[PDB]
Amino acid sequence: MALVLLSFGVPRKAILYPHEEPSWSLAKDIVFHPYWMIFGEVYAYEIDVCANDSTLPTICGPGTWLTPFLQAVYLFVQYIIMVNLLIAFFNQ
Amino acid sequence: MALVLLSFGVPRKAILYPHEEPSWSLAKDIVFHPYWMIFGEVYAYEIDVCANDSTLPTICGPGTWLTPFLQAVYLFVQYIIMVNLLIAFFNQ
Ligand SMILES: CCCCCCCC/C=C/CCCCCCCC(=O)O[C@@H](COC(=O)CCCCCCCCCCCCCCC)COP(=O)([O-])OCC[N+](C)(C)C
Ligand SMILES: CCCCCCCC/C=C/CCCCCCCC(=O)O[C@@H](COC(=O)CCCCCCCCCCCCCCC)COP(=O)([O-])OCC[N+](C)(C)C
Ligand SMILES: CCCCCCCC/C=C/CCCCCCCC(=O)O[C@@H](COC(=O)CCCCCCCCCCCCCCC)COP(=O)([O-])OCC[N+](C)(C)C
Ligand SMILES: CCCCCCCC/C=C/CCCCCCCC(=O)O[C@@H](COC(=O)CCCCCCCCCCCCCCC)COP(=O)([O-])OCC[N+](C)(C)C
Ligand SMILES: CCCCCCCC/C=C\CCCCCCCC(=O)O[C@@H](COC(=O)CCCCCCCCCCCCCCC)COP(=O)([O-])OCC[N+](C)(C)C
Ligand SMILES: CCCCCCCC/C=C\CCCCCCCC(=O)O[C@@H](COC(=O)CCCCCCCCCCCCCCC)COP(=O)([O-])OCC[N+](C)(C)C
Ligand SMILES: C[C@@H]1CC[C@@]2(OC1)O[C@H]1C[C@H]3[C@@H]4CC=C5C[C@@H](OCCC(CO)CO)CC[C@]5(C)[C@H]4CC[C@]3(C)[C@H]1[C@@H]2C
Ligand SMILES: C[C@@H]1CC[C@@]2(OC1)O[C@H]1C[C@H]3[C@@H]4CC=C5C[C@@H](OCCC(CO)CO)CC[C@]5(C)[C@H]4CC[C@]3(C)[C@H]1[C@@H]2C
Ligand SMILES: [Ca+2]
Repeated sequence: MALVLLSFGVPRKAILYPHEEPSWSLAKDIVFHPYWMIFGEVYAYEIDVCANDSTLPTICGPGTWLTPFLQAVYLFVQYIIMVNLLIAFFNQ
Repeated sequence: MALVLLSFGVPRKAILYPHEEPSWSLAKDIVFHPYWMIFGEVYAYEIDVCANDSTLPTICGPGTWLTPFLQAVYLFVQYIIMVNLLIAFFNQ
């Protein structure tokens, strides 16, 4: 679940924030939102940053249409596979 | 879960956005919100678009009172039936 969390966070942070000098915020922002996503959050007005209903209308640019797909695959893997692998674990 | 997701998304998008020329956004918007709904999101200030507490006071019009019902049935089917069909699957 932390390999799935960087599989999504490193592309999401690269695809969306491409003018990043080296920083420690590149250590949070590849781990931060993909962790809270597991716990009910979706950041719905940050998915599809080029949409009109965006809290991030400045993150729009080349390649940012990939992140709704990455995140779709992410949460499917988190909730529908890995969280139910915990539940199944805790049951048995 | 993707038949339930278009069973809700195609009516929700037709009942609410009825002046739609053909577009590729009719390929996202019938699949987009009903997927994030599965993962904690409800879009609470977009249900009942004619309510006062609406992020969508312009989507109000004839027939939009149907979507709180469609969505009620949707999530009942997603969470309370299909997500617990996954959990039950992953257990056994
Ligand atoms: C292989 C296993 C099976 C996979 C299943 C299928 C996989 C998914 C298939 C989805 C169908 C294809 C959808 C995109 C179509 C083109 C979009 C487009 O042209 O523009 C869109 C751009 O926005 C995007 O391109 C973002 C990507 C869409 C969301 C991805 C799906 C995630 C949720 C669902 C995942 C599961 C759904 C389940 C399906 C029932 C919107 O239009 P625009 O105007 O260009 O943008 C606004 C910009 N503006 C404000 C500046 C104007
Ligand atoms: C499934 C049931 C639903 C319907 C199905 C029918 C599908 C028909 C779809 C057809 C796709 C083609 C339409 C888009 C091209 C036109 C231009 C366009 O909008 O470009 C967009 C590129 O966005 C994309 O390229 C979207 C993703 C393309 C793949 C579609 C899903 C593949 C099938 C599923 C499997 C995939 C894997 C999923 C995981 C397993 C960019 O537009 P924007 O984002 O608005 O950015 C604009 C702002 N900017 C200029 C600053 C950048
Ligand atoms: C067979 C199995 C049984 C199923 C169960 C029962 C089914 C549900 C039964 C529901 C009772 C009926 C409710 C609607 C009553 C009429 C509403 C009305 O006239 O006005 C309302 C309009 O808003 C709507 O019409 C939206 C529809 C109602 C919400 C849907 C319920 C979903 C959640 C519950 C689902 C779980 C139910 C749990 C039950 C305990 C509000 O007033 P207004 O002022 O017109 O609106 C503001 C507009 N204005 C700003 C322009 C003024
Ligand atoms: C359960 C316990 C709770 C209470 C029970 C008692 C129930 C009493 C209910 C009575 C309903 C009649 C009252 C409304 C009629 C007056 C006019 C009106 O306000 O119309 C509204 C339409 O809203 C509707 O038509 C509401 C939905 C009708 C069905 C109600 C549930 C049936 C029982 C459950 C089975 C259903 C299936 C459920 C799923 C299995 C329009 O108002 P608006 O929406 O604000 O939009 C107006 C704005 N506009 C002009 C721009 C358009
Ligand atoms: C059965 C289903 C199979 C489908 C599978 C998917 C196949 C299709 C895959 C990908 C479709 C690629 C085309 C969509 C982008 C067009 C829009 C665009 O250019 O947007 C932006 C840039 O976008 C880019 O710069 C993206 C460049 C192409 C893709 C880059 C690699 C990612 C895909 C890797 C492969 C992933 C494969 C995944 C396989 C699972 C900007 O828009 P513009 O128009 O350039 O200019 C601005 C707008 N204006 C001019 C109006 C002002
Ligand atoms: C035991 C329980 C069983 C109950 C079952 C449900 C039975 C009840 C069924 C239906 C209730 C229909 C009446 C409610 C709407 C009235 C308000 C209205 O007209 O709103 C708007 C339009 O609304 C429309 O154009 C809707 C037209 C009728 C319904 C269309 C088919 C959908 C239901 C299919 C059947 C579903 C069957 C589902 C069965 C599971 C506009 O408002 P107005 O008033 O036109 O004028 C403007 C407002 N003003 C004048 C104040 C300025
Ligand atoms: C197996 C896993 C693969 C992924 C991963 O773990 C192991 O690989 C690690 C490598 C790390 C980076 C290494 C070096 C730096 C330079 C630093 O520069 C300070 C500059 C300035 C600040 O202003 C000082 O003043 C910023 C941080 C950064 C980019 C790391 C970020 C986290 C990264 C990407 C880690 C990531 C979680
Ligand atoms: C069994 C399932 C039943 C539901 C469903 O899957 C199979 O049936 C599919 C039919 C698809 C539409 C067919 C043709 C077009 C025309 C196109 O026109 C470009 C216009 C312009 C852009 O501005 C060009 O420049 C836009 C897309 C649209 C409306 C499709 C959307 C997705 C739909 C609704 C699919 C939906 C998920
Ligand atoms: Ca939740």
